[PDB]
Amino acid sequence: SAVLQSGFRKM
Amino acid sequence: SGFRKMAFPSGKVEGCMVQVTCGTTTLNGLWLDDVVYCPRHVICTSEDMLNPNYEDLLIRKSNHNFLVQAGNVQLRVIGHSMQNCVLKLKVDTANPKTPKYKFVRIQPGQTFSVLACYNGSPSGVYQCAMRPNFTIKGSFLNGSSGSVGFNIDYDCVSFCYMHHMELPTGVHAGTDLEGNFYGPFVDRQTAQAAGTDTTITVNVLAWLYAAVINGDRWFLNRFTTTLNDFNLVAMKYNYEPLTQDHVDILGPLSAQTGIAVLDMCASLKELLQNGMNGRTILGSALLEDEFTPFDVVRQCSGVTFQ
Amino acid sequence: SGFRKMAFPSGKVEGCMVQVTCGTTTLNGLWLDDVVYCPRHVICTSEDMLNPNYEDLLIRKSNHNFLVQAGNVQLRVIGHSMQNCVLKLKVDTANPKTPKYKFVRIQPGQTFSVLACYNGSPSGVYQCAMRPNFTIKGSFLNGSSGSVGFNIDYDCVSFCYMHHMELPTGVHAGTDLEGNFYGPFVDRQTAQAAGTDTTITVNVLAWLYAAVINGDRWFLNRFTTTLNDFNLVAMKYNYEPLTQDHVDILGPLSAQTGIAVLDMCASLKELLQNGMNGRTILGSALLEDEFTPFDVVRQCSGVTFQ
Amino acid sequence: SAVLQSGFRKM
Repeated sequence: SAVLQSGFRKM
Repeated sequence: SGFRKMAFPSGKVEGCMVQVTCGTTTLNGLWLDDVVYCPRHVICTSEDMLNPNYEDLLIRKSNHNFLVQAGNVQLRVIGHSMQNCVLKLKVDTANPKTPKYKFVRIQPGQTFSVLACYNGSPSGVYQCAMRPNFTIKGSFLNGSSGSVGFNIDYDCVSFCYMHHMELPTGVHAGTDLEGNFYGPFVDRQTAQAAGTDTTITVNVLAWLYAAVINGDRWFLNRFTTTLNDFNLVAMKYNYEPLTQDHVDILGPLSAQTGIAVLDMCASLKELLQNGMNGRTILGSALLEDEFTPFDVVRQCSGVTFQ
Repeated sequence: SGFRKMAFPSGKVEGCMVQVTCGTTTLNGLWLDDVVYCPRHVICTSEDMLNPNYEDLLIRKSNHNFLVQAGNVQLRVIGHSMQNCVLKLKVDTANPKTPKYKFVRIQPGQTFSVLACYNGSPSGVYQCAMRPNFTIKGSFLNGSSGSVGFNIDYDCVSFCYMHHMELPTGVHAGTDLEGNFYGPFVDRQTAQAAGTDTTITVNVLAWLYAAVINGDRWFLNRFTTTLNDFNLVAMKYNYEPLTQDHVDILGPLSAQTGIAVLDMCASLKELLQNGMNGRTILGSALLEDEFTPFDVVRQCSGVTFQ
Repeated sequence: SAVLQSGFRKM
C-alpha cells in the first residue's frame, strides 16, 4: 500500500 | 567549527508557492512566473485514486475548478496542462518573487533542502539525500504533495524534487519539476515498494572529511588500501561501489585537510569491519551519509548566498 | 511520516539581516525596523581583543565609522547605542520586510532554528538546542557573529539567540536580543571553557514519543518505573532530572500515542542501561536530545505557519 | 583559548 499525499479540505 | 544538517536558506522559495484546490482534494504547488506546477494526482478523488486515468480526468476538469490560492490573495487560472507527471497551470498574473531558477534532475546521492509545506504555506526545511533506490527519507504528512526540494548554488535556485507519495516502508518519492518521475514508481495507490537500499560511499567519505577538519581524528589510521579491495569490502557491507571519479570529486577536501583519499578510505574500511567501537563521530554513532563533498566544503569554508 | 531535524522556514528573517562594518571587522547584524542589532565586538579589533574596554571604545567610534550594508543598498547610521552586550545602531530608513518580532529568552532545552549568516547574507538554517550549560552545538565559522537564531510561534518571529563567540571545546555562545549572555560568559578572548554537559531528559522523551508515533515500537516494554526511581537512575547516567512539570508538558504526546509517560520513562530507563543493543531508532544509534515535545507535535501534526 | 567570530574584511 503506497500512501499518496493530499489535503482533505472541506467546501 | 561544528557540523550539522546545514540546510539551504528558503526565503527565495517560500514566496513562489501556492495552494492548489480542485474539488475536495487539495495540495500545495510551486508558482513560477505565470505557471503553477502541481502533482497530477490533484484531480484524483479518493474514490478513484487507485489506478486512475489522468488523460480523460484532465479533460473532465476545466479552468474554473482549478482554484489556486497564493496564501491570502486569490489567484485566477487561465490555462491547464499535463506533462509527464505534473500539471502546468497558467495564471493571469506573474509572481513578483520568482527567483532565478532551473529545473535540474539530480543523480542519486545528491542532497537538497526540501521546503516541507502544508496547505500552501512553508512549514519547515531540511536536507534530504536521494538514496540510490530513488527515495528520500522525508518528513511529510497529509497535504504535502508539491513540497519542492529546491537547491541554491550561486543565488540561482535549482528545483530538483517535488513530493508525490510515501511507501509502505516509510520513505517518499516524487518527480523533478520537469515532470519525469524519479525511479520506477507510479502515482497510484497500487502496492508499490522500493528495492534494497545502499549506503552511499562518497557521502560517507565527505562526512569523514568534515570529521577530520572539525578536529575529530581518532578514526584515522596509518593503514592504506587499494581501491578494488575497498570496493569489495564495501560490497560485502552494502556500500555503493567507489570509482575513481569519486576520488576526483573529493579532491578539494583532500587538498584542504592534507589527507589522501585512500588513507581515509582504508580508515573507513577498517572502521566498517571493526565497528564504531562505541565512541561517536560528531554526535553520531552510525556511518551517516547525507553530506556531499560540495556540502562539506560549503559548510567548512563559508559560501555566500544572496 | 518520517522525522528529521526540521528547521523553521526563514523567509521572514533572511531579509532582516545586514552587514555591519567598523574598520577591518565586519559581521552580521539583525535589522528589525529602523534599528540594526549587532554584537558589541564589532568595534573591537584584533589588537585589543582580549580584555577590551567597550565603554571607551564605543565613545571613540563615531556614527560614520559604522558602515552598514543591506546587501547592495548602503545604509546610513543616524545614531547608535549600547545594551548589555549588543549594539543598537539606528538607520535612516525602516526595513520593509520586518516581521512581527518578539525578543524572548529560552530556558535550556528549548530549540530554535538558526540562520547562520556569512558576510551579511543568509547561508543556511538548522535547529540548535540550548544545552543546559548554556551553549549551542552550532556550525559557525569566522564572520558568523550576529546570526540570529530565531523561532516562529504561529505567525510571528520570536528571536531567541544571537551568536557572539566560539568556545575551545567547539560549542558556541550568544545572547538574546536584549543583550545578556546565556550563562557564565564574558565577551573577551579569554579561557572560557563551559561547564559539564547534561543530556536533556524531556527532549529525549519527546524524541522517543516521535519514534513510537512513526512506527517504531521495539524499545517499548511492559515494565513501568516511578518518577523518583527514574530520576535516581538517570542522575548516574548524566541525564537532567525529570520533574512533574515536564510530564505535564508531554501530555498531548501521551494522549496522541496512547502511551503513559511513566511507561516510556521505564522504557528509556531500560534502554539507557543495557544500551541501544546495536539497532537504531529513526536512523540514530544514540538517543537524540534536541527535539522538544512542541517540535515533535509540530512535525507530527502538520502545524501551519504563514 | 575562546575564539570570537568576526569577519576579516579589508578596506
